[PDB]
Amino acid sequence: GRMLLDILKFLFIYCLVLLAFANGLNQLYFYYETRAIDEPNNCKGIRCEKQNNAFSTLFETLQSLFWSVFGLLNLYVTNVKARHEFTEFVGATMFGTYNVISLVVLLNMLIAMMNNSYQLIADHADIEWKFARTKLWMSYFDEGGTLPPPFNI
Amino acid sequence: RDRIPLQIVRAETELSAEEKAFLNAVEKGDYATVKQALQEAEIYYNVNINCMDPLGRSALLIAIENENLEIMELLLNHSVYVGDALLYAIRKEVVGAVELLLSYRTQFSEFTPDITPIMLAAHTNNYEIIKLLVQKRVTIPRPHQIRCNCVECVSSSEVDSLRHSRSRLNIYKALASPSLIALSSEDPILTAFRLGWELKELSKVENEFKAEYEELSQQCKLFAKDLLDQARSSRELEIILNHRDDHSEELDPQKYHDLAKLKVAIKYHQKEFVAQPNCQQLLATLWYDGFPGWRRKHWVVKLLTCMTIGFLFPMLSIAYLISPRSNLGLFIKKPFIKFICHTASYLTFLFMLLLASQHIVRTDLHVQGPPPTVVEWMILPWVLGFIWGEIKEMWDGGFTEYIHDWWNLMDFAMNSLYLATISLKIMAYVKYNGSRPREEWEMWHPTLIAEALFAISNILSSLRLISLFTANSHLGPLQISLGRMLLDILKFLFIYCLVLLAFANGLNQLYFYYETRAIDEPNNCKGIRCEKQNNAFSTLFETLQSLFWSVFGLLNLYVTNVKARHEFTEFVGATMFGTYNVISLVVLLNMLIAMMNNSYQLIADHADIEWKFARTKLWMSYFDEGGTLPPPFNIIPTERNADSLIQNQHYQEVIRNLVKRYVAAMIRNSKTHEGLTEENFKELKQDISSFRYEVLDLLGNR
Amino acid sequence: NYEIIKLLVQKRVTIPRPHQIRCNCVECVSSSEVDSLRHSRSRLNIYKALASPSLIALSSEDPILTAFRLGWELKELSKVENEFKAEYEELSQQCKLFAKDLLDQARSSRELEIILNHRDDHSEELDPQKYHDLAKLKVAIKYHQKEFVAQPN
Amino acid sequence: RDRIPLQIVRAETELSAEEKAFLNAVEKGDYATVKQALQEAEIYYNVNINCMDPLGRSALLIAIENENLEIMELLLNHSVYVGDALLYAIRKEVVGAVELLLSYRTQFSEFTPDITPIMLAAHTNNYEIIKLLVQKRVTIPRPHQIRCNCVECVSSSEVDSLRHSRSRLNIYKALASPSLIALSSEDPILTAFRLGWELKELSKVENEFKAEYEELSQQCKLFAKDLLDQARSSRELEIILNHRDDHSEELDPQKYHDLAKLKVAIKYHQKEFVAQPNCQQLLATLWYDGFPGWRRKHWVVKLLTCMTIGFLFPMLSIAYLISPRSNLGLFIKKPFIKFICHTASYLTFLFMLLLASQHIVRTDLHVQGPPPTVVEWMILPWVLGFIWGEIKEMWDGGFTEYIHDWWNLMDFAMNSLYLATISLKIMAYVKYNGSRPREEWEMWHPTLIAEALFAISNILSSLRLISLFTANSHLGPLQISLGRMLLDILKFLFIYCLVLLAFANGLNQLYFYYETRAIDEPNNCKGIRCEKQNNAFSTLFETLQSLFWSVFGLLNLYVTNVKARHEFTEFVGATMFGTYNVISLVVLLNMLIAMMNNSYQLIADHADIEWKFARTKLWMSYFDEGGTLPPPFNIIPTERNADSLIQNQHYQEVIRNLVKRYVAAMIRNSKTHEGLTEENFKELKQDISSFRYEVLDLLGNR
Amino acid sequence: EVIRNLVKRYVAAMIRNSKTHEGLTEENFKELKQDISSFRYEVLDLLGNR
Ligand SMILES: Cn1c(=O)n(CCCO)c(=O)c2c1nc(OC1CC(C)(C)N(O)C(C)(C)C1)n2Cc1ccc(Cl)cc1
Ligand SMILES: Cn1c(=O)n(CCCO)c(=O)c2c1nc(OC1CC(C)(C)N(O)C(C)(C)C1)n2Cc1ccc(Cl)cc1
Ligand SMILES: Cn1c(=O)n(CCCO)c(=O)c2c1nc(OC1CC(C)(C)N(O)C(C)(C)C1)n2Cc1ccc(Cl)cc1
Ligand SMILES: CC(C)CCC[C@@H](C)[C@H]1CC[C@H]2[C@@H]3CC=C4C[C@@H](OC(=O)CCC(=O)O)CC[C@]4(C)[C@H]3CC[C@]12C
Ligand SMILES: CC(C)CCC[C@@H](C)[C@H]1CC[C@H]2[C@@H]3CC=C4C[C@@H](OC(=O)CCC(=O)O)CC[C@]4(C)[C@H]3CC[C@]12C
Ligand SMILES: [Ca+2]
Ligand SMILES: [Ca+2]
Repeated sequence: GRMLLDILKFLFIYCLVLLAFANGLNQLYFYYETRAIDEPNNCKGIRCEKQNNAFSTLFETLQSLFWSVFGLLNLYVTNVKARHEFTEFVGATMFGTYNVISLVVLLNMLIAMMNNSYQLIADHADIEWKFARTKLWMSYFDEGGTLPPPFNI
Repeated sequence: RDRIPLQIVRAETELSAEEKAFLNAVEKGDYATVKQALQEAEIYYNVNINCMDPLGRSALLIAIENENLEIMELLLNHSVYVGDALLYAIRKEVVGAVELLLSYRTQFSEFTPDITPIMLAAHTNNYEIIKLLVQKRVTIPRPHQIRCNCVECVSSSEVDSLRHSRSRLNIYKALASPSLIALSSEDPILTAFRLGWELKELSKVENEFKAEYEELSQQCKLFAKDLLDQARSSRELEIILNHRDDHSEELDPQKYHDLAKLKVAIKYHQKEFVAQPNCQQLLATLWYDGFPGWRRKHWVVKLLTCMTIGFLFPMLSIAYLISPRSNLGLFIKKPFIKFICHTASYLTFLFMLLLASQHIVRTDLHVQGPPPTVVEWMILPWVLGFIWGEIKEMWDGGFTEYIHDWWNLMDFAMNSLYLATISLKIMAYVKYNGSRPREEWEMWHPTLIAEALFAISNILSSLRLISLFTANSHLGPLQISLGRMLLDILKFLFIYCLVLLAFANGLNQLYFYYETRAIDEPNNCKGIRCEKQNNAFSTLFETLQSLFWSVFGLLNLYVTNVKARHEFTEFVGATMFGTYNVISLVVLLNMLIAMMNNSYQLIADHADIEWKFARTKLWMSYFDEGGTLPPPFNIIPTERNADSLIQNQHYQEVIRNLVKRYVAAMIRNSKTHEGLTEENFKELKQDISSFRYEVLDLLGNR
Repeated sequence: NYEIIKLLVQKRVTIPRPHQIRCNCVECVSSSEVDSLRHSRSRLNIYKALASPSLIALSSEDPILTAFRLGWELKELSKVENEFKAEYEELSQQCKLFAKDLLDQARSSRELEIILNHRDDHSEELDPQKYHDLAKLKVAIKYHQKEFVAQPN
Repeated sequence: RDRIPLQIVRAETELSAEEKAFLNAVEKGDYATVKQALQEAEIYYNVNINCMDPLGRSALLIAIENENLEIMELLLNHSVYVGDALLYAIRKEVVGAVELLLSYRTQFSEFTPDITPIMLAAHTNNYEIIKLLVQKRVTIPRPHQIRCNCVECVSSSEVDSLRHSRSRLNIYKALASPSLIALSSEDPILTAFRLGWELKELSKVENEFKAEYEELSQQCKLFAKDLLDQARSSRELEIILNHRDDHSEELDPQKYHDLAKLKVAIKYHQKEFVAQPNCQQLLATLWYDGFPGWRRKHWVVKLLTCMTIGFLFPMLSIAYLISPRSNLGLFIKKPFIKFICHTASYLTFLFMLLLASQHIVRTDLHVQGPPPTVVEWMILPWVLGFIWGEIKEMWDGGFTEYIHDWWNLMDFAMNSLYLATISLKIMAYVKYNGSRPREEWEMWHPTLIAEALFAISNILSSLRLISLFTANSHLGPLQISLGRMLLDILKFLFIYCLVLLAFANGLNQLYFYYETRAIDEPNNCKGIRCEKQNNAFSTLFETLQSLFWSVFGLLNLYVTNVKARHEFTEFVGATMFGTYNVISLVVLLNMLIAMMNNSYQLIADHADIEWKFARTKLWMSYFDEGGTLPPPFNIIPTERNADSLIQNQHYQEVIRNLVKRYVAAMIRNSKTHEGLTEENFKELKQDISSFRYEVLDLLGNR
Repeated sequence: EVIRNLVKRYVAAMIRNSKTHEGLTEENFKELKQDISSFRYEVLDLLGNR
């Protein structure tokens, strides 16, 4: 729980990166949005068996970039029906650049910072835990909440 | 053959037994015995007063070694050979012995031939001894510039490179001595700034002795920081930081005009000097000019204040034009208020970038040369201000310094892409006059290119916001540390680049025979971006992309199969792909993690000073009154030596007090810092021995 | 130095009382106007004297309570006065150590019971539903005296 | 109210001015002044000889403080109050003062009431002072057992828990003193073994003071190791390591019967003692009995030699059965030779496991009750030997000690699975007497269960080989360190298990409404192991598997959709899955990496000593005569007081010399180990002051 | 009463803990040297047959 405060700071930089690339990808792909009736099985989005419309809207784009962190977004979502070769390559390069920044650079930077921060936290773990356990114990010394929730009403 | 006989291989001349006892008396402190032996040496001529043990230490060196001044005079009175005794006395740091040797008037030495009494005294950093020598009109050779091709510099390195390098380092060790700088430097702070900067550059040219020069440079930086630590009042700090070394060159208006010495420290990269708490405290007062109690305010009132100022940025900008001298027109000039207004004027620009794709008009997807939309028109004035502001710096700051900042590279690319989008949009508007279905557009249609260029600029514009993390106490230190880790990562990418090319060449060499046509692929799609990936290694360009995507696991294994089903070829190609995965994902990826962890540990101990230096540069960029208006509004159209002489007199008085306090503190800090050594124990023992012999001498008839 | 401090205290000496951290009085504002550097250094010098374990042991009616409050006040000061945060954090740590070291000198369970159950003249009304004892231990928890609470005894 | 008035809150009784000067004379070393003041106080009664300085130090304590023995006798001769002076003299460690106080023989004290002169002397670990007190018939209280419920232990704990805990720790600090053990222990090595082991157990029960007891235990382990370091010949080392503390055991002919003290050290976990280089060197000589020059041989001849003996294991085992006394029948008894034969006999078993699936007989996949094949028949004797060997440890080693070793848990599971396979195979052979297509077999067909159980045993059998890495110098240290990291990882899996259950419950609670039938799924396949994954969160059991597989990225995103296409439900379920991925893969996974990196750094400190201890246990298991035959061949069917007294006499003589050498070394190591303190500077200053005053008594003129 | 005893024990321990600091400085060497010099001068001042 002491390592979570440091992790939260790093999540500020990643959010800026996610928004920067989400805006760029949506700005490029929103022209080619298709309708659900025109998709196989009538399913629209990235939660379909055949993912589509990954970057059609900003809300959808943010989810697509989130899921690519875990490798659940297929590469073929960067293609459009009209097969505009230059547009598809540019969109795939934005997606590729985002993957490098988030998974090769930012992910490892968080690991390095976590390792350094855990070393400092580890030398005060005993005193910190004992203080926490003392608060836990003292909350049961009082005779106010003796009855558990089932019987306290 | 079963025993190793040991003998003296390089034998020196042996010392007589009479001399052995004579030297033992000097070590014991036996003044009476030494005096008599000297008396005998004047008549008998049996013992050699100038006798030296193979170690080279004569009686004079032994007398200096024990700090026994009374005996040393005894030997000096007897005309003993001096030679290099002054250097030994200076090294021992015995003020009494140095004065005696100064008042007095193929051998082996412990010092190189280039060492002089003044240079060695500066190496020891002894204020008292350095003052004694400087009072006797001493000088030190001036080292030539680092990149010098004169006859002396070239010839000296030709005759003896080893001696030439050592002589130069000895001179710089003396010049970098804090005691010498405090004593002989007219402006010790400026001297430490320039000397430390020069040493850092020398540590790069002199690859072999980089560590030595880097320690001297660090020593100069510490001295300037420690001098500033001795300031005792705000008036003293103001005098030091606002001092201008020269006044002849005219100072152009529109600039801050103050903190001249602080700006010099920033130019020389004096991070410790800039990060000094008293210097930082003064800067915060100027930065928060309109908020006397900013630090005392709750984090909620601070946030509420920021939003109110930001939403009012359009109104404050208008006031600065309509009535610059009015009460409202002066708020924008406060550095922190101006910073919020610029940030607000940039957040509005980024918000409109989102609105570019949030609004869609049906039937407008097919206009080949569409004119600017509503959002584009509002964005246009912002872009012109951004381009105008960047050119305003190229003609003002200079080409050289601009490119050094990495954030300026992103500003140049962002503005170039925005200019290309506008020109491309104009060509499409003129070349086409109707609407055609987008499916029939060519690959390089101008409208398609403009849309791609515009989208790339949007990513760069959003990423620019990260530079604002420097202003925050929580995010700034982390953001600065992250940028320091990127240079180490860039070196690692060199090894991975060669690995990627090596395997890309091998895989393409194996698979290019089996390239197929798009007409023969399902859905008529060729490449790895299709639903059914194919032709992964058909061409070198495609192969490089396939290996890049496999780093993230987005390349399926079945791409290693060919239609003809050549079993041996497919297995070899899959083994190349497998070997590449092992090298890049199991070995190289983990090596980068290990290297990053080690490098972050070192960076973490200097994060505070590095961030404060970065934030100081951010603050100072808003002190000037040049770029007050944010981008949206920045395009709308007898004898005067008395002041300089007095300003210099006050600076000299403050410098005099700072040196006095610093010298006392350093003399104080030595007596309570380090423990004893054998030299102290030997000296204490000799004191008792000398006292014992002298007391025993007062006796009767023997 | 305990011996020297006793000599001076016996001669009717006094120390200036520092104003609260968030003070807007004429003296605090005016002094910070004429000389901010001297004002900051003067305040730190006073707190260095007040945080001295020897002075607290000699002149404090309740040294344990004084160390609790003084150390807590210094921790808050290290936030407002961020330029000299390290100096104030070291003083706060020094106060925490003194209270813990005083508790280390207890030689019997009766002595420990007396110290930990002491009420600083509360009077007032105590809730029967609450826990009556360990008044000083609860004060230590309130001031975040983790080393004091984690003491083995 | 703007000033804090400082006053003495707890004021003590003031000391008169006459007493203040009297104490100053003692500190100065002024013997003459002290003598007059004491003599004057015998008549005038103006000064108090026992003047209690508020600090509690009287003149006697000041005299002891400066080690001024002559003055000490001056005050003692005057009948000054002694009180607790002996403890102060003992703490100062001044032998002269201690003898003086011993010879003649509520106030504030610096010592708790339980401290006695002998206990405090042992705390200081001063051999000379401890000998003086022990010679005067002193005793120390015996601490009760760790878990004692007697009236005294319970009453003391309730009466004063704080004092009871402190008293017990003080006693153990005295008993753990190396000087006291060397002086008063009949068998110092055995005493250090038991005392250190007892302290380690106490550090767990008394968890509040765990660090204190762990340091005492480490101190006992070091003392035994340091005693062994003083051995100067192989004969001395042999006597120490082969000493039997007690007799009448009658031993066991199957047992090794030698290295009795080494076995005791292993039992008490004396890793440093076992890892001593001289102890290790002796063990290697026994381990390599048949190879006098094993270390001098090239790594190729070693490897070539190992294969030769390994391939010859079948006939070496036969020779030991036919002619045990023959030349060839004695080779198998050498520990290293026996280890290779057992390893070879196990590698053969693993090779046959591979052959189980390498031979496939067409038309034999449908026999319901098939009999054992060729490979199975050969494997059978190996399995019976393995089961027989493990049961042989039940009756020999005992139930309790077997379960301690984690490798025995894998041996038990492996043998149980093999037994279940044999019984299941027998039932199928008897129940079914024909052939039937395997497609119609039921889910729980006995033949199918036997095949699964057999395959699981094969994995466990192969993993057993990892335990052989301990014998290698390169792999053993790493394998041991890896096993030490598994206990820290197991704690982490507790937090992940809670997270997995929390999200599994939430996801199943949301998706169980939309469960579909296998008939309605494509290919009639239901679950996440189908080509088109479905019903991922239909049941709790399925949900747990789905979340497990998503850790490796094997669960597709489309499993979050339901047939009815309830948009809000699908988004909520996908957000639960997304939140779980963040917590487990971005947060918890990295936290484990950080924890592992920190724990591995500490483990690497003791890798060598830990591996050597593990390898010693491996070697000793082959010294015995019991399990000589590998599993394949292991199933085929007066008065000694005089000899024990001499063995004890030799041990005592060696122990006497080891203590003498150890005591001198420790007395030697102190005079060069630690630097000077303030007490040394004060002592030196007082010496000069005393000399100055004494000399000044004889004033020739004034 | 308890506070009084705790302070007495604490003060003694801190005064004790400094004398065993295990360190020396130049100011101690200077003081020790000066003691011998002062003693030497005082003894020498009482000269005999001049
Ligand atoms: C960001 N990025 C990307 O988006 N794609 C997908 C494009 C659309 O499919 C790529 O293929 C792509 C790419 N960075 C690429 O190389 C970089 C990769 C990283 C890890 C940053 N290091 O280490 C260096 C050494 C700088 C090489 N490559 C592969 C590539 C290289 C040359 C050529 Cl000519 C073609 C492809
Ligand atoms: C590079 N490489 C590869 O390309 N393939 C794909 C071939 C085409 O499908 C493989 O299967 C393949 C492979 N390295 C393999 O083992 C290595 C893996 C690493 C991580 C380098 N360590 O740890 C060692 C211990 C050296 C084993 N194996 C598996 C394998 C092993 C034996 C046999 Cl007989 C067959 C396969
Ligand atoms: C848990 N989680 C998730 O389940 N999904 C899938 C939903 C169903 O598809 C998401 O898309 C999703 C998500 N956390 C998201 O951002 C998080 C990412 C992390 C690194 C955890 N940091 O630190 C914070 C600051 C908490 C933001 N995003 C992306 C997103 C963002 C905004 C919007 Cl409006 C829409 C999506
Ligand atoms: C509307 C879309 C385009 C997103 C806009 C971006 C904002 C969500 C964030 C991203 C980074 C933020 C900035 C990050 C850092 C700072 C420095 C911060 O500095 C201070 O004045 C506080 C210093 C301190 O308290 O130590 C003020 C807010 C600001 C400009 C933040 C303002 C809000 C920003 C621009
Ligand atoms: C699944 C099976 C069929 C394949 C694996 C078996 C062998 C390829 C390897 C795996 C581990 C090896 C063992 C690992 C460690 C050792 C200890 C090693 O010890 C020594 O005698 C050398 C000590 C040193 O030189 O320091 C001797 C070989 C041996 C038994 C090795 C023998 C060969 C083994 C069994
Ligand atoms: Ca710029
Ligand atoms: Ca076993």
